[PDB]
Amino acid sequence: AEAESALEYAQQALEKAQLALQAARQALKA
Amino acid sequence: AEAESALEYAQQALEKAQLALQAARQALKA
Amino acid sequence: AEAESALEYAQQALEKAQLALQAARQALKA
Amino acid sequence: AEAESALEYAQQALEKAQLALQAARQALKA
Ligand SMILES: c12c3c4c5c1c1c6c7c2c2c8c3c3c9c4c4c%10c5c5c1c1c6c6c%11c7c2c2c7c8c3c3c8c9c4c4c9c%10c5c5c1c1c6c6c%11c2c2c7c3c3c8c4c4c9c5c1c1c6c2c3c41
Ligand SMILES: c12c3c4c5c1c1c6c7c2c2c8c3c3c9c4c4c%10c5c5c1c1c6c6c%11c7c2c2c7c8c3c3c8c9c4c4c9c%10c5c5c1c1c6c6c%11c2c2c7c3c3c8c4c4c9c5c1c1c6c2c3c41
Repeated sequence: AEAESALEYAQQALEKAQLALQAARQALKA
Repeated sequence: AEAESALEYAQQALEKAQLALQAARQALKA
Repeated sequence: AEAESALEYAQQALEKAQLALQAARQALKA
Repeated sequence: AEAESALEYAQQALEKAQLALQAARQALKA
């Protein structure tokens, strides 16, 4: 239901934040 | 540049995760 | 219970990520 | 420097949020 869908979406959103964060960390190392 | 865009995206992704989490939180107490 | 505690912790963790992200975004602007 | 430390902390915070979210996800299906 809504709660489950919300947590799945949240996890997906966090995954996207993480991959963008990794790109940014690499960019700073240069 | 890429680093700035990445952090902006990450912040937006986290905002999305937070609002879904708040929905889930309310659903639980419901 | 555990689910509620988990979501509260998760929200707190995300809040901490967000404030660190804001510091980083400011640092890049300089 | 500060920017690097901030992103490292943010990434660690998000990791923590994700593991709590996975616990919550399991609790729901339970
Ligand atoms: C990567 C960079 C590049 C690649 C990496 C991919 C992902 C992530 C990073 C990273 C940033 C990079 C670069 C940059 C390119 C490039 C590519 C690569 C892909 C990848 C995807 C993601 C992912 C995020 C990640 C951030 C992160 C930002 C970084 C930037 C730029 C920039 C730009 C490109 C471009 C493409 C495109 C891909 C697309 C993916 C996603 C998302 C999004 C993330 C963001 C965003 C930032 C931002 C932009 C664009 C842009 C968009 C788009 C795609 C999107 C999308 C997103 C963002 C866009 C935009
Ligand atoms: C701020 C910076 C500074 C202030 C801002 C505060 C918060 C956040 C940022 C930011 C980064 C900054 C600077 C830096 C100082 C400074 C201060 C300020 C405080 C604040 C707290 C948070 C918060 C995070 C934020 C990040 C972010 C990093 C940034 C860095 C350094 C650096 C450093 C200092 C120092 C203090 C200290 C405070 C403490 C808070 C938290 C957390 C943590 C966040 C992280 C971490 C990064 C990292 C370190 C330390 C360190 C620690 C500690 C405190 C901690 C803590 C954390 C991290 C430590 C560490």
